[PDB]
Amino acid sequence: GKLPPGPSPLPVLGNLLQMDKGLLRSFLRLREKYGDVFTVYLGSRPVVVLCGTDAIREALVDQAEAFSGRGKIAVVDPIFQGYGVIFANGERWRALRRFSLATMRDFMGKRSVEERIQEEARCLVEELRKSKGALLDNTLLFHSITSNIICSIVFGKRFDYKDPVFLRLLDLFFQSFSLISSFSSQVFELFSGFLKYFPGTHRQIYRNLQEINTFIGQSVEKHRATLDPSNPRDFIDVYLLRMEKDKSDPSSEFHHQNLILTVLSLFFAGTETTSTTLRYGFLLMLKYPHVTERVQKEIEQVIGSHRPPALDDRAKMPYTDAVIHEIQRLGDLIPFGVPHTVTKDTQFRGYVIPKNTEVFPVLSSALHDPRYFETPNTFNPGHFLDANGALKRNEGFMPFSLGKRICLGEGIARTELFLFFTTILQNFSIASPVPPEDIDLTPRESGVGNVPPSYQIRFLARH
Ligand code: HEM
Ligand SMILES: OC[C@H]1O[C@H](O[C@H]2[C@H](O)[C@@H](O)[C@H](OCCCCCC3CCCCC3)O[C@@H]2CO)[C@H](O)[C@@H](O)[C@@H]1O
Ligand SMILES: CCOC(=O)C1=C(COCCN)NC(C)=C(C(=O)OC)[C@H]1c1ccccc1Cl
Ligand SMILES: CCOC(=O)C1=C(COCCN)NC(C)=C(C(=O)OC)[C@H]1c1ccccc1Cl
Repeated sequence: GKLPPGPSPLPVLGNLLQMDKGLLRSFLRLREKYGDVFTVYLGSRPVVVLCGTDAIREALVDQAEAFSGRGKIAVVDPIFQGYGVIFANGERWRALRRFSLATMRDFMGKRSVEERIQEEARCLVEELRKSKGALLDNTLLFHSITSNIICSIVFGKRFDYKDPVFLRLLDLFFQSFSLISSFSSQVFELFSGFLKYFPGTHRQIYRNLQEINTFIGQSVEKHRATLDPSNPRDFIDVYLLRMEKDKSDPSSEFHHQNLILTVLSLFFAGTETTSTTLRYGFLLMLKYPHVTERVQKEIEQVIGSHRPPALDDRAKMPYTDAVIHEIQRLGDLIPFGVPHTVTKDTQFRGYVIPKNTEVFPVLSSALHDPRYFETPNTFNPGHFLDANGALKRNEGFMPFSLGKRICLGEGIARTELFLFFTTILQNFSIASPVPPEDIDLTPRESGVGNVPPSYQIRFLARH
């Protein structure tokens, strides 16, 4: 009728009995029948699925405001309750977002995000030197360094990598991601009005997250008791000042609740995905030693062996830059996008999408678009190099998404990827027990997060 066309749904279950192995391949078969915009019933509610670069741009870019709503994730909603950037809607979201930009684009205290990442990179190198070339799983370290960048921005400090209190909270935090992406939580996302009365992963997510909130909560009180309003140290200080100022407005959103959850929001948006992109990139660098060998020769040409890599070096390193883009593209770590909603009844391609309908923008269908990518299932830095060896970007490259919800941390993310990759490869070459030809790139869990398989790697200190 009005909604976009899609397969006919059963009553309670919607189109689930007809869905899968992987949702991505179902969406992909459904696109083959119904085209680039279609309706699927994942449970009783309808979801509009945007496939292809085009549909996604028309929605999120041309009718941006309409498509700037955030879809609820019920597994973590009883913790978040729509606080924090990545979870907020309407005026709360606008204000939280403008404030974060007005804030994190101002690094109150004196040291920049870039300098902090360079410092984390130095600490990483020294720590990896201690391994002496022994086989390791880099999961823990890569979680630790990206957490550390958020800790630095929000709490004004980093943690040592063997800090066992930090590691205990870190284990809890990232276990909450393994759990949110489990079947038991998928089923929960569909039947939460019922299963919330039973035992399950949701009770474990809740407890793990509330335990982290407790420590965030204690850090806020410590910041307040130690505050110098003339020299804010970090995000929390700046936010505490803004609470006072707006103290006389009860339409103001700048309260204690919003602060704990926004902080936990930033860890949640800012760590796992970046960490996993790093872990994926090093899997590709083992798989293709010639690429890693060329990135090293670019590092030596432009940077040298001595001084630390800096962000201005990127513009002079189009090859390494193209390798990073291509790790993000092939890596495809958020394949279905993060769910949106429409904020009003919305006309779109002759269809009507009623307010608050959920919408999935399937970024994967853009990252693999054969219009923009000659060989989409194969690792190829060439995708982002022109005939003169300079970097090119095209409209298929939308790993951070688009429009009003575009990744708030994009520039930080790319700085992390750039400085972590080059400062590591400047100092270490790499070797694994599995030869390149036997290395498998196929995601071990292809859900909302597309996880690379576990592997072991050596970091061999250079010259
Ligand atoms: C490789 C790393 C990252 C990738 C690929 C990534 C990608 C994304 C994507 C796809 C979204 C969804 C946008 C949408 O709703 O359409 C997102 C949202 C977001 N990202 Fe990132 N992100 C990354 C790292 C970060 C970092 C380092 C931060 C900084 C803390 C960050 C902060 C956020 C925030 C706050 C949102 C929610 C924005 C909103 O709803 O307004 N992300 N990110
Ligand atoms: O007696 C004082 C104790 O406190 C010290 O450190 C604090 C630090 O000062 C304090 O900054 C820290 O709080 C961190 C709170 C939030 C943790 C956030 C994230 C960490 C990892 C990824 C997501 C969660 O917790 C530690 C303990 O609560 C140390 O933890 C202990 O060595 C010591 O015993
Ligand atoms: C078969 C289940 O897929 C869904 O319908 C989802 C949905 C379904 O909710 C539909 C709400 N109208 N929501 C979420 C949150 C998803 C997710 O795993 O985040 C935890 C996705 C999702 C869940 C499991 C596996 C893949 C995806 Cl994309
Ligand atoms: C909507 C809040 O969820 C997030 O913020 C998440 C994010 C937020 O950070 C993403 C990058 N900005 N990252 C990851 C990894 C998620 C995940 O489930 O991994 C298991 C997701 C997530 C991504 C897509 C769909 C559902 C979820 Cl729970």
